[PDB]
Amino acid sequence: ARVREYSRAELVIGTLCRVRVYSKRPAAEVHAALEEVFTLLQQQEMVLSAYRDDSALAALNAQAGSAPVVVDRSLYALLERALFFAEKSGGAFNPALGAVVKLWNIGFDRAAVPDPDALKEALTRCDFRQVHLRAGVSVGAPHTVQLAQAGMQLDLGAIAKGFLADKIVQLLTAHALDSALVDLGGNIFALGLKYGAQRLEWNVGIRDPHGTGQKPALVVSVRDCSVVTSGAYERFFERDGVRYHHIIDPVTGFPAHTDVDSVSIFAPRSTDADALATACFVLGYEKSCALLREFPGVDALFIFPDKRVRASAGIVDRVRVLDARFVLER
Ligand SMILES: Cc1cc2nc3c(=O)[nH]c(=O)nc-3n(C[C@H](O)[C@H](O)[C@H](O)COP(=O)(O)OP(=O)(O)OC[C@H]3O[C@@H](n4cnc5c(N)ncnc54)[C@H](O)[C@@H]3O)c2cc1C
Ligand SMILES: [Mg+2]
Ligand SMILES: [Mg+2]
Ligand code: NA
Ligand code: NA
Repeated sequence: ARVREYSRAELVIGTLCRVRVYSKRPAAEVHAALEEVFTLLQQQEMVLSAYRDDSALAALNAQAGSAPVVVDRSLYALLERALFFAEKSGGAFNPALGAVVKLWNIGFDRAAVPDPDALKEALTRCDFRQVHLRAGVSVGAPHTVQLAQAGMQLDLGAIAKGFLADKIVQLLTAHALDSALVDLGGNIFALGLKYGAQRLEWNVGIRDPHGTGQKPALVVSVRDCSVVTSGAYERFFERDGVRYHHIIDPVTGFPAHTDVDSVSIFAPRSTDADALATACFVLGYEKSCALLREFPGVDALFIFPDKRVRASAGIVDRVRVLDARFVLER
């Protein structure tokens, strides 16, 4: 049996999603797996999306301040993990920030900053501790979510791509695949090893925060690892000489003012890397380092505005600088 390399990519969940596979299985088996990957992404866009009016999440948000809503086990599990990271990060990551994000989401569309009293009012409706998850213990008991605070809105944008990458890895493994690179709008999962007959680590690129996105500034060699990066210049608009990016500091209600240009988290679960990258960007370097000591199975790489790069002990020897303007501190 010969090794063959496959890739497929589609526009879905508002971005470019690509999966690359190396396999010795019959091509028809790989094709079926990839068909299912992209069907999964279409289906889950309709479960998780905060943009669409017809999503499961949109329906849940429509019931804020009312009775508990039945959800599938998968959505319940994601919400549980999101609330876990909200608690651990002191709300730096907050999955109930929809009231505020929606004010800034219309700002992006109109290139305009939201009113101050409006933002202050919005922040009163973002207490994630008022998201109540309950699941009975008996056979076939339903999973439920209640949004106790009137007007509160879930927004899972900062954890959903991680969740989907993990679901895709589980699907690929179910199809007896063990070598893939999953890339959901830059949210990466490196499954197994690639092929050169030699097996090699995947070389995951991390962009210049101010780059045009084309070329990586750095590459990191990894196996069985997610790599997720949060940065200011990922998504922003400008008004009167000021840049407003998409990652909100829940204390201020404004885009976070932080001491790093990007943070990349390396974790065995992409769900976790995705939530932590957002939290760490909001928290800044020193507080991120404190948070990450609570997760010894995770590594991190910080790119500072002065182009210094600091990486934790578990990955620093795996980092190669490609753009010599950047310096890896050792
Ligand atoms: C199912 C799904 C469907 C999507 N559909 C569309 C679409 O139709 N059109 C489109 O343009 N984009 C779409 N997106 C992308 C969407 O805009 C997300 O906001 C984006 O994936 C997050 O970008 P990020 O990973 O770089 O940053 P992250 O840092 O991982 O997430 C930032 C996002 O999380 C929210 N957020 C901001 N601050 C915080 C905070 N402190 N804590 C927690 N959350 C915060 C906001 O939604 C923000 O956009 C979709 C994403 C998903 C997951
Ligand atoms: Mg994130
Ligand atoms: Mg993300
Ligand atoms: Na209010
Ligand atoms: Na800050």
